[PDB]
Amino acid sequence: PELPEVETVRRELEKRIVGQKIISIEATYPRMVLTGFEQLKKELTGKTIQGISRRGKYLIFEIGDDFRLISHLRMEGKYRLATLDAPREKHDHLTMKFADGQLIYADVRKFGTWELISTDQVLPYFLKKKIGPEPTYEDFDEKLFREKLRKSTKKIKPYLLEQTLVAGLGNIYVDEVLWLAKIHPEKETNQLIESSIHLLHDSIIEILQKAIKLGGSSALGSTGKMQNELQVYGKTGEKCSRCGAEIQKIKVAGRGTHFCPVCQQK
DNA sequence: CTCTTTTTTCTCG
DNA sequence: GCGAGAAACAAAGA
Ligand SMILES: O=c1[nH]c(S)nc2[nH]cnc12
Repeated sequence: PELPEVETVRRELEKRIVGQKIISIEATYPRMVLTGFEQLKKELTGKTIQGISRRGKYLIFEIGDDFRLISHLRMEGKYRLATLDAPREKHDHLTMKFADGQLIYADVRKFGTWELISTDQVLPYFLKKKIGPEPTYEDFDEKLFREKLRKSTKKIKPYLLEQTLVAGLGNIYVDEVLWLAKIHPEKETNQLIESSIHLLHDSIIEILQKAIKLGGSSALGSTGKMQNELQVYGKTGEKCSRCGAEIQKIKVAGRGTHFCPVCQQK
């Protein structure tokens, strides 16, 4: 999941589980609770979910006044709301049981994580990760963006994927953003001119906000419609609608990369 | 059979 | 520090 999918999930969870008391917490895979499963179980049980927030691709459960549960879904994490008599499925790892249902976390690849953090430790937590600003006109300052790009010789695609320039892009939407802004994914950032940087900046906010509005690209968060709007990602060999040009796939710093070479030259 | 594909952290050199 | 890319892991596919 990338930011739009994670934001979709956050909204669905906000509608359903906020206000509910955690009756118990059970795990078949406690290793994904990085801060310690017994501790999390002991602290959160009996507490009421007060809210759900998000920061980049991180979910933040506000549980009680003093605790935050930071969940990351990584590559394949999925939440679903189920009745209490629901059977366990093969890649279900964690369950948060309420009086009238349960929240189950599943993850085929077991990459996803849970971290129990104090409320006053949430900002330090994200500072330590050097998470960049949220992809909004209010938070995503073009000038800071411009300066970070000029001071770096990194390739633009892997630099955007680092979460430090701006939070929330993953492989899908970075490919889409660079196509939209007509920038080659291997372009060194200190080579970008001001006008490209401006378009890139606006593109990042436009693509992500549109994907959020369409419910993301597609068990919560599975009814998204952004996958019909994708111009390049996963469309290797198809047309760019540029006079017969086709989408190429390459590897960039180990990641599959879809782009239109005709439109995205260095 | 083998190897490659599909977020963040970590290791290498 | 760098930057690339394998590994945490599973499953599918070539
Ligand atoms: O069909 C098109 N062909 C080309 S070469 N460029 C375009 N820009 C928008 N549509 C087109």
